[PDB]
Amino acid sequence: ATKAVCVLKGDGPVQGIINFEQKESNGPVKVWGSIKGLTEGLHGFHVHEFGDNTAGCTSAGPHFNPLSRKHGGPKDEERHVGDLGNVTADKDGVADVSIEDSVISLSGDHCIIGRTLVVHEKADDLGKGGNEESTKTGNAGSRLACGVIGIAQ
Amino acid sequence: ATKAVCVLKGDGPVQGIINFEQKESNGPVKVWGSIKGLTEGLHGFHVHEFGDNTAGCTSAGPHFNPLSRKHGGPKDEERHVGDLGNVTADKDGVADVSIEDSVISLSGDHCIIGRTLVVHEKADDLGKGGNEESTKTGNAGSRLACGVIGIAQ
Ligand SMILES: *Sc1ccccc1C(=O)Nc1ccccc1
Ligand SMILES: *Sc1ccccc1C(=O)Nc1ccccc1
Ligand SMILES: [Zn+2]
Ligand SMILES: [Zn+2]
Ligand SMILES: [Zn+2]
Ligand SMILES: [Zn+2]
Repeated sequence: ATKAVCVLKGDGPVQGIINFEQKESNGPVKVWGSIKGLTEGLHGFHVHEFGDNTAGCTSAGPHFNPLSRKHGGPKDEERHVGDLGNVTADKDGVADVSIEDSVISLSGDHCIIGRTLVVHEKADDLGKGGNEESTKTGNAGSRLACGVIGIAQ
Repeated sequence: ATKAVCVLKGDGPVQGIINFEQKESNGPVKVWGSIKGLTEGLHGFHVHEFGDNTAGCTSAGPHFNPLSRKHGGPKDEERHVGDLGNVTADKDGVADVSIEDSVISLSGDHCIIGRTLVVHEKADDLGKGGNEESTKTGNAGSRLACGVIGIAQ
């Protein structure tokens, strides 16, 4: 199995820890952890292309999209590799993350190691927002916290 | 060419930006950037195995050593892949980093993307300290700052 991890930090209250595990080469990736300091509701959750946090989350670039598709939700055929949908924060501002995804990987060209995980201010509309931006970014607003996805033991 | 980047953060503030560039997979990696907030002199400079900064630099694990060798300096045949020697801070506490290394890579099993770059409190003795620890860690003392090495544009 391969494992990865990411510490989410930003300029404000949002912080988190996210773990990734992939038992088989080309098998699904389990994503789990916790994010706090969020407003209650849905928050866009994306792998962005660059693991460049030199200017914070703004240096991370666009959604990780090695297969040149439009933006969608994780259960859509038409999605970016980095489109992990939304995490859900409760009224305490805590998101307990538990995702299984078949498109991201921890090896090869769908590999997300060395890229940036970002949690957003607003909900990702999953390409169903009714404007042009919806099928590019999902209209998820500001980047509240991010980190580089690293190899874990 | 492949490019990578790392933001080093640690108390001081010890803060740095380190860039990596490799023109072909068979080529050396150019490592350049700046680290500030250091004491004047030599500071050990290592790629540690895990890109895990969940508990700060301590979670990064040992020196990246995929070939099961002893610790050395960068110009030694007997070294860890992660053994980048020392950076040098001036009397303003600034290390201007300029290294070319032939052993680290931005691809393959010597790949350092997704691992942790660490700058240390003391000088790396490069395996020439005269105790057992010298040929494992180089006696470079505490981890001052670190970050996960990410893919850059
Ligand atoms: S997982 C990963 C993360 C960042 C850069 C490269 C990789 C990677 O595993 N790439 C591979 C491509 C082709 C064959 C093996 C590995
Ligand atoms: S470059 C990289 C970054 C993060 C995880 C894995 C890799 C990688 O490509 N590793 C390889 C090991 C052995 C053979 C090919 C690739
Ligand atoms: Zn995003
Ligand atoms: Zn997207
Ligand atoms: Zn070290
Ligand atoms: Zn070493």
